[PDB]
Amino acid sequence: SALTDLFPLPIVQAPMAGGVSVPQLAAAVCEAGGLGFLAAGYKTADGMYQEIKRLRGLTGRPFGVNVFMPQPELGAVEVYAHQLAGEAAWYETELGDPDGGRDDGYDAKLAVLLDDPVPVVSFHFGVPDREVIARLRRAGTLTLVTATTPEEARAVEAAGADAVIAQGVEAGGHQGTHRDSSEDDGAGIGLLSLLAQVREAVDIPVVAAGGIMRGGQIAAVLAAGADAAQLGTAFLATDESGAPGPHKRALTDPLFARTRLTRAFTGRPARSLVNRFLREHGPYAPAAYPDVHHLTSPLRKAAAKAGDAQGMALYAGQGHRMARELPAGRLVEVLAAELAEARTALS
Amino acid sequence: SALTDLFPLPIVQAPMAGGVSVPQLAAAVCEAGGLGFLAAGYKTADGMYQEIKRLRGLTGRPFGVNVFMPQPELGAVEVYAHQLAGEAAWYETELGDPDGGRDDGYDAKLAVLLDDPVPVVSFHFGVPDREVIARLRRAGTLTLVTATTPEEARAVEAAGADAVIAQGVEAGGHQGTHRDSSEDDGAGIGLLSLLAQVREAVDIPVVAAGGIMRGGQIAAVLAAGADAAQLGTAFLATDESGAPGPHKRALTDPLFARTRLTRAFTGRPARSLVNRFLREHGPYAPAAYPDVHHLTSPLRKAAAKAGDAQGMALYAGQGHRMARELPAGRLVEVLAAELAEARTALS
Ligand SMILES: Cc1cc2nc3c(=O)[nH]c(=O)nc-3n(C[C@H](O)[C@H](O)[C@H](O)COP(=O)(O)O)c2cc1C
Ligand SMILES: Cc1cc2nc3c(=O)[nH]c(=O)nc-3n(C[C@H](O)[C@H](O)[C@H](O)COP(=O)(O)O)c2cc1C
Repeated sequence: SALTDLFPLPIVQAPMAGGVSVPQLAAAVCEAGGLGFLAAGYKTADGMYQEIKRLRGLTGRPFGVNVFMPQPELGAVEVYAHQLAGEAAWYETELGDPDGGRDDGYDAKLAVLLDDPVPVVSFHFGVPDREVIARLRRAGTLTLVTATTPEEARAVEAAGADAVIAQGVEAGGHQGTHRDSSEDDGAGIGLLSLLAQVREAVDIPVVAAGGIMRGGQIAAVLAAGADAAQLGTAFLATDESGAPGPHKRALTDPLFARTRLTRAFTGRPARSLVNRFLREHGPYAPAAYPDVHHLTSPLRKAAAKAGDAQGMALYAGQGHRMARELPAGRLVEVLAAELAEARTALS
Repeated sequence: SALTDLFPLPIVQAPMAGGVSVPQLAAAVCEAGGLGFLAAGYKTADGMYQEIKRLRGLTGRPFGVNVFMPQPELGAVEVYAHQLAGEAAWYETELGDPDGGRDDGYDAKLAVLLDDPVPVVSFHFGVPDREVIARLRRAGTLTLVTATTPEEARAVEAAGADAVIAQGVEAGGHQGTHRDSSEDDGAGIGLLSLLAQVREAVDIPVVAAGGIMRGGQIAAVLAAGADAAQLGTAFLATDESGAPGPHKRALTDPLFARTRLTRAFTGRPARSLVNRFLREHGPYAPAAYPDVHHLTSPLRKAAAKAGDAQGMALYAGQGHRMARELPAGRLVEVLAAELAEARTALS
């Protein structure tokens, strides 16, 4: 409730890196009664700060900022790089440096978030030290962390976080596993099942994420114990979304009818529409994040520049085909109406 | 509604072959207001008939009977059989004949179901010819068919079935795919997402299946458009369930903390608790059903006889750890109370 008391509708716009969730998206969601989110992933502490300032100028409503947890360091990357030689030659460029930073400006970003507190902060790819959570709490910032299993959820709670984001296997983008291993492959838990398990494993509020595209699904997760629903793909296709045109188009394109979890683009499991890049490199992508992400960055930028969807990281949840293209503000009101209608029906 | 009008509670006990859903289980579910189910899979038309008679003597309430669709015929089986040589030697037996029937007494079973109509009949592993559905309808029998994608659901509707069972990836036992192929691997759709897609693809009632263990999850699927919820694993652990003791125990045993889809036991994707047999033969199991099932039958019977869970097909959904051991009748009333409580909360 401490979370749901911040905004009127149980709808959260998921932070989406790669220039997807720009300030204008968050603002439209915020102004419509939902919780807009900025994505600090892959940006510099300064870049993130500029968006925060920008957004404050667009809305006075509560919003969130998401940060990536630093990843532990460490021949597999060399082999994969070799297999990408053809991609480099084709897009006429060179692979990025796989040994770049792995902290993603964590320290600097926390410094910014503590020096000028924002309403909400979420973390992905792990759990912050409980000291980070305590300091943010004292600053008046609510904290959220993603969990993909009841065990990870317990870790989130034990750290003192205000709420846990239960991200099911249907979710688009990166799976928020706290540690990536070949064992996670084929072990993903369906949201409806994960939510029930998490709801019984912890006592803190739960935000449900994964495949939510309609108001009735929001009603569904609330009925199963969630305090709110977090939607990424549904907002990815809205007008304020900064996602590339080829990306927004792929979502409802019959030729991109299926999605699959893959490490091809970044070295960590992420759900993307199946395309050429995924089919050819998916089976061989090693578990090396963010090493692989650095490596393929030039390839993806080149592909995007050319408008070639077959070479881009088309992150999307299993509900992508139900995506709707319209202002984010209108999407929220539509979702709200569907929610109301579903509530009424269930009574 | 034609379906939900047959019984008071939106709860369906999934048919479970292998001696799991015996007449006493179905009866307890029926008498508690739900829809009990008998499983005709792997049985003879006569065997199925005896259970039908038995059940009628235990309850006058509506119940269902499930039948397997005949599978198309067709060196991979020879290789797998070779890899099982050690299992045969250990359990001191011989592998079964992989070239046994593939129809599973379909014709004879339909003859029985048409000569002495039952309230409900469901089909698994495909869609019956529309003539079979029409004749059963004329006999006064409602028909259900499982679908794992919006496309399969459309096929179910086009065939004239009364309702489609949307079985999500979390479901225990066999995935009801109409055709099995290596491509289905890693393509499973989370129930919450599948349900929304199916609800919008067809106009007939939808029965949601997969990972449902609590009343709140039943409320969740109803809110998302389902007319009822079908539960297998939840009833697998009840006292009336005929599942082996080692099987019921594994469900909540920490040593069997995870489930995975595998072809190891039958040649078709089925979700089972991870065990020795699965770890060793899963990666090599070919797509050959029911050939592989015939082949491993002696191995599984021997394992069950010895009470060795590591060599049994421990079918179970991702919610297995939430299984409760008590009379099926009491489980239904508990689920009903949880459902009511969830409805109230959502209002
Ligand atoms: C475009 C793409 C980018 C994403 N980027 C982030 C991110 O930067 N940080 C994060 O915590 N989650 C990210 N997510 C995951 C979302 O938080 C959420 O779990 C997911 O979008 C839920 O599924 P649908 O996408 O709602 O099915 C991303 C998802 C997609 C769709
Ligand atoms: C013990 C085991 C045996 C099953 N046998 C059958 C069967 O014979 N016919 C059928 O249509 N479905 C069968 N199912 C699948 C169920 O119809 C249902 O989809 C599944 O149980 C739903 O998941 P939970 O098991 O509810 O998570 C079986 C499932 C399990 C648990």
